[PDB]
Amino acid sequence: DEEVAALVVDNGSGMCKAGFAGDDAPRAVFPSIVGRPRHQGVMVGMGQKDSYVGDEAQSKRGILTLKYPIEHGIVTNWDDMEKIWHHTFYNELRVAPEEHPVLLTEAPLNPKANREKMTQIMFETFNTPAMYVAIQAVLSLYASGRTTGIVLDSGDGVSHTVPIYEGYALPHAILRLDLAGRDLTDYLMKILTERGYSFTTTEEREIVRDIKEKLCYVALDFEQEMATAASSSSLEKSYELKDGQVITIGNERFRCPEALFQPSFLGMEACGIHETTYNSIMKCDVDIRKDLYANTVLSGGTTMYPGIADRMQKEITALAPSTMKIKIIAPPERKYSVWIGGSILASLSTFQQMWISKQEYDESGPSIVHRKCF
Ligand SMILES: C=C1[C@@H](C)[C@H]2[C@H](Cc3ccccc3)NC(=O)[C@]23[C@H](OC(C)=O)/C=C/[C@@](C)(O)C(=O)[C@@H](C)C/C=C/[C@H]3[C@@H]1O
Ligand SMILES: Nc1ncnc2c1ncn2[C@@H]1O[C@H](COP(=O)(O)OP(=O)(O)OP(=O)(O)O)[C@@H](O)[C@H]1O
Ligand SMILES: [Ca+2]
Ligand SMILES: [Ca+2]
Repeated sequence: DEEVAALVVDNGSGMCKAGFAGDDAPRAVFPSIVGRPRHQGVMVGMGQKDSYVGDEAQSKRGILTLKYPIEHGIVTNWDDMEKIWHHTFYNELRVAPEEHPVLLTEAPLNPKANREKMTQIMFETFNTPAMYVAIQAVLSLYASGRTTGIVLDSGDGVSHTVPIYEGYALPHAILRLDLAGRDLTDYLMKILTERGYSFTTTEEREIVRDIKEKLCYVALDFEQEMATAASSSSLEKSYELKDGQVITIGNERFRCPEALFQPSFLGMEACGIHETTYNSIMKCDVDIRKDLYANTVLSGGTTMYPGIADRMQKEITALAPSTMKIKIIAPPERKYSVWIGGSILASLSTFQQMWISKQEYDESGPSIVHRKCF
């Protein structure tokens, strides 16, 4: 049916995912980074590379000063963001944007002007024939095969709880929590260095991430777990640096992600992801709360810790009404569920009328995004 393959671009704080609508996985996934040379160029006018994007900026981070154009889920540097999209189209996907409708993602509650800037860049710089900006949380719910539920999305720069009913999101019930994977990696660095090791440099942080994504987990009960670690040596695991040396980690394994439930460990006074989810549900209309409790979906890389689903189930229960059915959904590929939701949506029949056409943009201006998107 579809005359053209739509492109799906999920921009995140740490990783951007890109691909073609219709596919079940994104073709390209790389760091949302843009780097420039630390050292001044000796010659002028010889077209040498000035800016490095994604994996190439990573494979050369040593001689570059890196920038993250997306922080806390919000675009903060539009020149570099433009570079990431240019790189996505021409370097990763090898497509000409003017030949494809492009579906992009953004975080809820983001500045109005960013939504318009995105739309302007897509039409005036890349000349796309059509485009749309959708809320990440919503695509994740869709990828789970649901139109009803509350999504807890936790990435590298931010976390949001987004209540969704019969297909649409409830704007006023959406909550934002400035605590994500980035903060967790830094915290893991800290406590491990207190264990005796020494992780302070940027080159080190990189290995502390693998540890985190592979050795960390969410204890069902923090105190019992801490007790077991202080007496029993059964919760320790091994890890080897790039020097072949092996270093064992103990309670740090579950102490790191515990910050997700007790932000005070990071000096933050915000309430954990369980309380934030509850506060969102209670911000909803009592008539639908029951529905949300039974369809709490996990989305994003930081919700990948083993044991997080069962811990969430336990925490939410103690907060919800006794006779309130609680259920946590943890899709296996929730690391790319937002991209997958986009893939699905872009192919939907009732969604086609939603795309913002070049014609609509030409007649209504940037503000068209608010009417057709939000
Ligand atoms: C993926 C998104 C859009 C496709 C809408 C989607 C429903 C939909 C699906 C197919 C065809 C038409 C409409 N579910 C939503 O929450 C959206 C939908 O947006 C539109 C235009 O319906 C919802 C809008 C509101 C006002 O309810 C919002 O919550 C608003 C603040 C944020 C935007 C949400 C939209 C979301 O980004
Ligand atoms: N197995 C894992 N366990 C815990 N954390 C993980 C795991 N795998 C990846 N992460 C972390 O998830 C984060 C990346 O997730 P994701 O790509 O969803 O975020 P993002 O979209 O780039 O950023 P954001 O959505 O906050 O703007 C990183 O901190 C990564 O280290
Ligand atoms: Ca994201
Ligand atoms: Ca606290």
